[PDB]
Amino acid sequence: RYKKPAKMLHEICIAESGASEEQLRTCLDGTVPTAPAAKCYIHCLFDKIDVVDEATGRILLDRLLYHLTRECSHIVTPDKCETAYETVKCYFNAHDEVIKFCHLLVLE
Ligand SMILES: CCCCCCCCCCCCCCCC(=O)O
Repeated sequence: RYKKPAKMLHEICIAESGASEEQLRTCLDGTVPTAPAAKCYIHCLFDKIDVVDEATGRILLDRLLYHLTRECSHIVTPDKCETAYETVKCYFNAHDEVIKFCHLLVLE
């Protein structure tokens, strides 16, 4: 850990969402991927680590952790992929955080 579990997580979510490596690789400069399929990849990551609220569909950011946590953890849209994308946009606003998760999941 942490590299072995995250690689395991990346391969399943590429397959489920149907997002290309090119679409996800946009994260390398700190950008949160925007493809309709890459937004679903993010939902897949939250679903596999069990941080998607059964009752509301909101992302349980406090659980994910192990001032901004509260607002970003109450975002709910009619689309599961849009909900996950909007939550990441809200919470991981700094370029450095996106890059760190990008490297952990996406590179060898
Ligand atoms: C690259 C997408 C944008 C920002 C990142 C979104 C949050 C993804 C969270 C996945 C973290 C994986 C770490 C799991 C490690 C473990 O369980 O031991």
